[PDB]
Amino acid sequence: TLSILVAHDLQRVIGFENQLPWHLPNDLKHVKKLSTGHTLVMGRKTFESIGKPLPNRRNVVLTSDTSFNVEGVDVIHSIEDIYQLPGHVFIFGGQTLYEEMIDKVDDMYITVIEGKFRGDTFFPPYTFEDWEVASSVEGKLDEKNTIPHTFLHLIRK
Ligand SMILES: NC(=O)C1=CN([C@@H]2O[C@H](COP(=O)(O)OP(=O)(O)OC[C@H]3O[C@@H](n4cnc5c(N)ncnc54)[C@H](OP(=O)(O)O)[C@@H]3O)[C@@H](O)[C@H]2O)C=CC1
Ligand SMILES: COc1cc(-c2cc(C)cc(C)c2)cc([C@@H](C)C#Cc2c(C)nc(N)nc2N)c1
Repeated sequence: TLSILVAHDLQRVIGFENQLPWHLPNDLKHVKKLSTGHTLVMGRKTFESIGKPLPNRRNVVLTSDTSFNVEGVDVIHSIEDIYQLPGHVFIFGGQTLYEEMIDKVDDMYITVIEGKFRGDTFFPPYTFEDWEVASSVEGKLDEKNTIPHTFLHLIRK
């Protein structure tokens, strides 16, 4: 299975200057629960904003750099190598990868942040006329999670 895993706001912002615009601990639990024991595929810039691989799952980084080597990170060099990865594979970022993958994915796991942030990175446009709502669950507000957010699981028509 090939899925997108993404958090984006009301205008589809996903990033500002190598950072997530928002601080949402609930969405990071959701990412852990969802992708533990599986594979995360990310572009080189996404990997570098994080800085280390996330424990307890395959970290796959797409890049053209033949020197690129990091402990605990497998490297791929074309979009086509993604389809050769065994298991449940989550496209984890960033903008350019989503742009390349959005038409090919089975499945989308979207956290909609009900806010409007300044950003420089965006998730590509999409219509619900292409996606069925498998589930929509409101995240719970908090001292720690202070921004409204909804977990969507969309599957392609
Ligand atoms: N929520 C998120 O996922 C977050 C993402 N971002 C940001 O996304 C921003 C914009 O960069 P963006 O390009 O969208 O991010 P990516 O993470 O997708 O990194 C882009 C790089 O991925 C590699 N890549 C993508 N497609 C291919 C391909 N088909 N073949 C070979 N290599 C490929 C290239 O790496 P290379 O040049 O090494 O070959 C490319 O330059 C960055 O500033 C990053 O910080 C910021 C915060 C959060
Ligand atoms: C700038 O710093 C970053 C840190 C992390 C990160 C670091 C640790 C230690 C754990 C976790 C779970 C995430 C991830 C990202 C980027 C790659 C992301 C993301 C993303 C999110 C947060 N939510 C959903 N739903 N999908 C997504 N693709 C950027």
